[PDB]
Amino acid sequence: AIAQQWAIFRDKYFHPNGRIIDTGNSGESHSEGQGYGMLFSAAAGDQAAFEVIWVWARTNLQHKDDALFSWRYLDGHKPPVADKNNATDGDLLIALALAWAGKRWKRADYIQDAMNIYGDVLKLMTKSVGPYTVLLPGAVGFLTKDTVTLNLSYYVMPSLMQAFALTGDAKWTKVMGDGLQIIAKGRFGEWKLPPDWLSINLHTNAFSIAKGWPPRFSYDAIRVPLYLSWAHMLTPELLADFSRFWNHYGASALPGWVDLTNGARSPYNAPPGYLAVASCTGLASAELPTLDHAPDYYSAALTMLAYIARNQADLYFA
Repeated sequence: AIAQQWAIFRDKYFHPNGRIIDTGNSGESHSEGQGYGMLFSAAAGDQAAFEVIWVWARTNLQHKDDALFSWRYLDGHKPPVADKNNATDGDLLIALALAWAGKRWKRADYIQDAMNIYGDVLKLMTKSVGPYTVLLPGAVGFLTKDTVTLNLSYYVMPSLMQAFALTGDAKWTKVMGDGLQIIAKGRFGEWKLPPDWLSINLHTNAFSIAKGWPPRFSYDAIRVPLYLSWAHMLTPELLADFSRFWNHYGASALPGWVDLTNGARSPYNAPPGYLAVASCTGLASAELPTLDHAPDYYSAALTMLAYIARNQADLYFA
């Protein structure tokens, strides 16, 4: 149950000033982490926590000249938020959490906050690429005159759906629909999996695995099947492909990464958060792991996302 799992997450990673901090990377907070804290506390109904997590993120990470968020606060760096680059998944997670909080607690200011973020994602983080409108992963380091790099796991599909519900802007429909087209096509290797990082050539529209990171399905890409399932956008074709992958390795041996150019897998197995995702997307036979057994912060956050997607309590924020 979400409130009980949030209580475990909160005990481990929440601080009274509103910061979410991974105990194993104790000198930083991220926009994605504040977004998770806000999303989980909104889903669990913990308004006292939500309020301080949002105030901390707004005060320390939100930009002056737009509504997006600097990706990291680095303790002891002078100044602590020296890199102003954003991470679009953090922006979209924070916006979704504000939308949920504003609906459940009747707070029009939280709805306005969400709409300000969504407006700037649409304005600053979309680009026309070939026949598509794409969602950029951040302002710096992903777009050149020759190629665009996309992170398909930054298509936080329930957040894009919320943005359309709030605005009625048909461009959100185009971003989502082109995203599904890109995900269908940008799959690689013997398992036909999406990469952590995709490249589209701006002069030819050819798709490839992006240079600059190992050519893997791993810690980013494993969100993709989760967001597609959660948003009811996972096609039969794709569900069958993910199911074949999970069941080849089995619940006891899911890989932490798979190389999409040669099929090599990590020697070690994935954390329980991957099992949570697989259980929602075709693994035989699907109950969710609990956070008291989480080996690390990454796994705990991914497992919580799976609890929210499963929505056993059948809550809908409106």
